[PDB]
Parts: sequence; C-alpha cells; structure tokens
Amino acid sequence: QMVLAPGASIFRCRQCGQTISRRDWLLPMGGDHEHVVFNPAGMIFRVWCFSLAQGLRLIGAPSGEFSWFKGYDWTIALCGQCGSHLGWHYEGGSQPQTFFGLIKDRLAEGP
Ligand SMILES: O=C1CC[C@H](n2c3ccccc3c3ccccc32)C(=O)N1
Ligand SMILES: [Zn+2]
Repeated sequence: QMVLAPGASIFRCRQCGQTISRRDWLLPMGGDHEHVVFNPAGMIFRVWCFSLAQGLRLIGAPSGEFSWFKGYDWTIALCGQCGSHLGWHYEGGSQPQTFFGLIKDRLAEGP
C-alpha cells in the first residue's frame, strides 16, 4: 500500500507544528503570492499571501500605518500554539476582503 495524497500541501508552524494554511489558498495579490517588503526600520521580509489561514492569534487593533497592501489594515499574527511571529492579517479591502501575509520561512510544508 501507499498513501496517495499531496506531499507539500499543508503549511505548519516550523517551531511547533500547528496547522496554519494550505497551498490551495495561495493568493496572487498584485499578481504574485510572494512580496519582498520593508518596514519603517528597514527590515526586509519575504511574505507569502494566503486567502485563508487557521491556528493564528491576532494581537491588537488593526492599523493602516506603513501597510504593504493598498486599502488593507494589518494586525500582527502569532502562532496561536507557540506564540512565534508568523506574519500579519489584512482586512478592510476588497477582492478579497481579508487575507494573510505570512513569513514563508517560518512555515514547514508537508502532507
Ligand atoms: O503591512 C505592514 C505590516 C506591519 C509592518 N511593520 C512592522 C513589521 C515588523 C516590525 C515592526 C513593524 C512596524 C512598525 C510600524 C508600522 C508598520 C510595521 C509594515 O511595515 N507594514
Ligand atoms: Zn507555532
């Protein structure tokens, strides 16, 4: 027997294994799921956009300050299990209304 199922379709927190998202939810915001972005202190992040995610904990009220995505406010997204910073939740825009910009290098891909 073999298991017949995708090998790299689920994204989990690299630190604790919490289920976070799926390859099926990758979202090409501005024509690419991948964005290389800088914050006000010059830190460069590599963000992957997903339409849906789970297992996160969103901290604080939304902010538009230095938002990387036009029309969206952001909230910090932690791993709800281990508290690792996994990226940001975006809300208040359109097509879609909400989505997640996740730090790709803090996720592990698997079956
Ligand atoms: O869309 C976004 C998400 C937040 C991000 N970002 C940081 C990301 C990491 C650490 C600090 C900050 C920070 C502080 C003030 C305003 C935005 C900030 C940013 O630039 N844009
Ligand atoms: Zn975690």
